[PDB]
Amino acid sequence: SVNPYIGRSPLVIKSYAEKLEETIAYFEAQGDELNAARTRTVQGIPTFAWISDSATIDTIQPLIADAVAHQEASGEQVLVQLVIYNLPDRDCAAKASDGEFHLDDDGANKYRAYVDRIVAELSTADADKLHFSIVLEPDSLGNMVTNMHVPKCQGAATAYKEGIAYTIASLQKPNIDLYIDAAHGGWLGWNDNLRPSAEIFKETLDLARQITPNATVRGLAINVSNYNPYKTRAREDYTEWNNAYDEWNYVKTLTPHLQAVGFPAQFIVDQGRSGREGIRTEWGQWCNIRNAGFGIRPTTDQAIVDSANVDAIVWVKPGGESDGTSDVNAVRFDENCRSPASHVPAPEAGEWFNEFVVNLVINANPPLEPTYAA
Ligand SMILES: OC[C@H]1O[C@@H](O[C@H]2[C@H](O)[C@@H](O)[C@H](O)O[C@@H]2CO)[C@H](O)[C@@H](O)[C@@H]1O
Ligand SMILES: OC[C@H]1O[C@@H](O)[C@H](O)[C@@H](O)[C@@H]1O
Ligand SMILES: [Mg+2]
Ligand SMILES: [Mg+2]
Repeated sequence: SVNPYIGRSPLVIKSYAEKLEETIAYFEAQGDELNAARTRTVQGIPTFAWISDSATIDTIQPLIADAVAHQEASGEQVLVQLVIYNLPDRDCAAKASDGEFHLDDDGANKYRAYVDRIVAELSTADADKLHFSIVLEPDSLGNMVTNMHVPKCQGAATAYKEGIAYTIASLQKPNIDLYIDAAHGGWLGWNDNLRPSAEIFKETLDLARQITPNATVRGLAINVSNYNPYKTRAREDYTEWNNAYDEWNYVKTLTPHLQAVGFPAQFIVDQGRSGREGIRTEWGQWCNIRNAGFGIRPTTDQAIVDSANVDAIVWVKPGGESDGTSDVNAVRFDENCRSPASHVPAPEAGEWFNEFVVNLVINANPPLEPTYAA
């Protein structure tokens, strides 16, 4: 197994880049050409494409066709980055989940068929020309470590392991690298959470190997949709007694446990919203955190990454797509989205939050280099 990111060009998601035209127009109207140009830079930064429901499977083949055309035109080794996010009884510790599959409505079998539909799209002649990096199931297995007092999590534990195992077993190809989601330092980095986390990742991989005999994964994805810095400048008070107080330290502290159980210790790390620290009063604040900045841009450069266990810094959650609505009356209202640290008003989850992106640009660290036309 080799670092699939080296020499590869992660795919710019066209549908995401187009959304940033609104942000460019805002800055232009402010007479702010530097930030308009920084936003153009952001348009050229690769992000992950999320497959968070069955309908979104329809976007995969057009994405692939575009990717192949780009590979032909550019001569790059295109690396398509995807998130698979649709377990049955998804998000078991949340008051509400938008996940479309439910265990009491044939959800386990429906999830397998959803995976099978993804497999078909990733098995075309065009798909074979590309390489894929796929994050498996954010907000899943950490619940088995810390949320087993929750009835829905108790009832979903076996299904989460079996579901992810099927996804792993179904996506063994030379041109696909898989990263199991492993939450973030503030969730699983606490001393007593490290070993059970490593064990559950290994347990899930072992289940996968009972389906497809020599099945492997590349490793883990961390900080997905969160804000934790890679290397903290000013270590925050809420991290007290947690040795995973930034994501680089999460890697360093989790790695020995992975090694002990025989699970691959290679990581990709989301930094898309990690540029600004001191934006939260509690580690568990996650929804549209105000003044978040774009973080370290996607890179494999070891001068920045500074760990043999880290394949790449990546941008998984696409900045500007809302984490949830702030409207108390909304059918999908989540009270976390009115936390004292949240940016309000915020639109429905997934909808474009332009004011938030304006701030992501302004608060980026390192500052964004502008892209000016020739
Ligand atoms: O990390 C983003 C993810 O967080 C979920 O809440 C976590 C939280 O991140 C962690 O700090 C705390 O210890 O545990 C909770 C889960 O119990 C949140 O529920 C998700 O919506 C969000 O995507
Ligand atoms: O913004 C990226 C993704 O975030 C997830 O938390 C949401 O459930 C998806 O609807 C969205 O596509
Ligand atoms: Mg529903
Ligand atoms: Mg709008």
